[PDB]
Amino acid sequence: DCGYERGPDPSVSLLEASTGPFSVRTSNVSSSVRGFGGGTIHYPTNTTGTMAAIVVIPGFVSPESSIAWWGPKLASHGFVVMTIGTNSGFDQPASRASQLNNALDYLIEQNGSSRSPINGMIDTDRLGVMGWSMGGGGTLRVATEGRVSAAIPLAPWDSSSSQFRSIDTPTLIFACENDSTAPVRSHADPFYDAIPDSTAKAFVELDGGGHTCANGSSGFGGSYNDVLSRLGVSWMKLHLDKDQRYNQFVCGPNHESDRSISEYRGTCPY
Amino acid sequence: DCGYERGPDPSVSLLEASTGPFSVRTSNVSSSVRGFGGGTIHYPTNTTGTMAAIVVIPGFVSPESSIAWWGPKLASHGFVVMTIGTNSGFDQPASRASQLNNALDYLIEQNGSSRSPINGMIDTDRLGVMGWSMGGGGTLRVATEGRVSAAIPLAPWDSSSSQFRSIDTPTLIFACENDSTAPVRSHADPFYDAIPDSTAKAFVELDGGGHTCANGSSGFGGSYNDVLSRLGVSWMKLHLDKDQRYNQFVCGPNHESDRSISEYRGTCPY
Ligand SMILES: O=C(O)c1ccc(C(=O)NCCO)cc1
Repeated sequence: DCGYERGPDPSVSLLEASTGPFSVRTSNVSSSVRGFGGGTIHYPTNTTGTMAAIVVIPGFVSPESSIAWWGPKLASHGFVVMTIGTNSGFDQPASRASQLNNALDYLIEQNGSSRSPINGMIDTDRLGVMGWSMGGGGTLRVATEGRVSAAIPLAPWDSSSSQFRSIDTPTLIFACENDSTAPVRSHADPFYDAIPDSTAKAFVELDGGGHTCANGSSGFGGSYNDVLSRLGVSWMKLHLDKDQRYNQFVCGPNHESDRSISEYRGTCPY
Repeated sequence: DCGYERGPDPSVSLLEASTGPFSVRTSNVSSSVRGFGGGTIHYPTNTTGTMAAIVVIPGFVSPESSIAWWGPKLASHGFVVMTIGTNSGFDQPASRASQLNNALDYLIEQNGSSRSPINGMIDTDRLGVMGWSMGGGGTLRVATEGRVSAAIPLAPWDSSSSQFRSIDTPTLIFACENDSTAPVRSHADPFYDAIPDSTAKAFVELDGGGHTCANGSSGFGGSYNDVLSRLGVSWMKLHLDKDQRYNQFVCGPNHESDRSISEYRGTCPY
């Protein structure tokens, strides 16, 4: 109804393809950028119209590289995706939340900058956040604030869960079953549980996943890319683009029948 | 020569055994302990004489459990080993160094405490430190100080390497080949390189190892336990006990011919 739909009527095959329908380019953000540690703006080059913006933030002492897989992946599906680094690897979730916000602000700024290749490409109303570990805690925190329209914490790490009762943002938590850094039992699980059941939410625990299981990979350890692409892209399509054509990949499937998904929870329908 | 030798003339089989020659017990250290986040004192129960004390410290936002494997492992070979937690998961290497020192101090204190099961069991002159990731940075930092007689950083993470030119302590760095949290190229390798070649040192990169590869494991992913036990126990025996019977396991073998060791460097002979 909102007219943000882009690209073909999707298919699992489209979602699990190495890249989405759009060619992607990258634009550097120096670490001199205010409010975060720089990053890479990934954007599609053969789309029309404006598109939602997504910031993907790493976890503790982790560089952008840790979550960079998500940039081209999501951008290829019709999003401006800035994978970023943090001011310090030591940044805690609250700081990462602030930097997520700063990075979102930055994409909004760059959307209006003649020097940016995404100038005029972003519907700045339509903002998604993603983040690994402490960055996933930051993501969940940003998901409480009412600006972003989708949040995908990746193996989130945070220090308390009750703050996330304020999440009305559609939040898909990728959990890593065997996460020993942000153990599901003390992080992804209570964070997910804290989110109101009225919130569009999903808990996708990746079978056998260690702490990096939801970061994607382009070389070794790519075994979760299908579910990450399928659910993550659809999540962002569904909630950032209001693209109901992607609903069926997040609400409908028996996710746990996926060999890569050890546990699924969600509040379907959305 | 120093008379600290304990246990039988070793063999690889002894070193790679599930446990060393000694039964171990554990004694709890509440997190209320001053100067670190509590821990577990592992000590052998059917030993005679005093033994060196080892503190094993975890990395960022990691609990003692992350490195706990080393407690029983080393204790069973004739050491008092306290696996500890940190005050905060957010503690940085310098703080972990201080907590390593506090934990060492604590073992020295407990050695003189009628309430400690290791009272009178510790030769407080003979101190080893081990630590994972930022705890390994802390370990390397403590290794600069002149009090400890052996240091085993496990996939160490730290923010600068030049400080480690001050390491005269026998330092065995376990590196994890595919570490993406403390990339060998920017952590274990320059930390090892910074140590003077006059220092007894070793760099043991575990083949295919992720960031936890040097932490040990009981069942799930235990594929490095042999090299960790063989080289780690021998390191501590050699340098804490001056037990030259263990020298041949650290100086002599073609370490890289071990299928678990992707790279070895060292300053043999010691
Ligand atoms: O043992 C460590 O020092 C250590 C453990 C976990 C992290 C981490 O959380 N990495 C993912 C991003 O948060 C960093 C360091």
